[PDB]
Amino acid sequence: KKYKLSEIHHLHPEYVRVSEHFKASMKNFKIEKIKKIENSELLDKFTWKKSQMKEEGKLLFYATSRAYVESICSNNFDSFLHETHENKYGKGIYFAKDAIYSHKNCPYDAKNVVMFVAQVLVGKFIEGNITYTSPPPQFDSCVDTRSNPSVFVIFQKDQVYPQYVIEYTED
Repeated sequence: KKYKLSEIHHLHPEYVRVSEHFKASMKNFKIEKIKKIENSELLDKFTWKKSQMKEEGKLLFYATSRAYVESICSNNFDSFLHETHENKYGKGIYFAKDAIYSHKNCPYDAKNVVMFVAQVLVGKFIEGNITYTSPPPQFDSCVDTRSNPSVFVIFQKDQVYPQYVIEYTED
């Protein structure tokens, strides 16, 4: 097993911060649990890539089925296996600035949905294009818009570290 998941108590400061970030857009919802992911092999790849890119992680959202938790936590997000978003901005993994975007676009029954939070290295971004299977040269990600970027399309696993899994329900 490549990873460990650990529940964070709801009064721990790390839970509070993750919850505030989620609730910034997820108004009508309560958090049932937050677990932190540790996977040293994924973390080491991400740390190296961050240094290479000259970038800092940003926490972005990714809604999926509970069925994929073990796979993502051990092997990272995979465009082919995982991605449900329509190809609007390129054939990569679609991360959201706002949790509600990932929530409302997820195709799974609410009883199956979990919200990942991932550290993502976005680097230099450009508007995406449906014909892109990688960003243009000198860009590291694609977006919906450069002036209000709210979806980030990532084409390499080492730009991502799965960090938290959030279980939530309507409230």
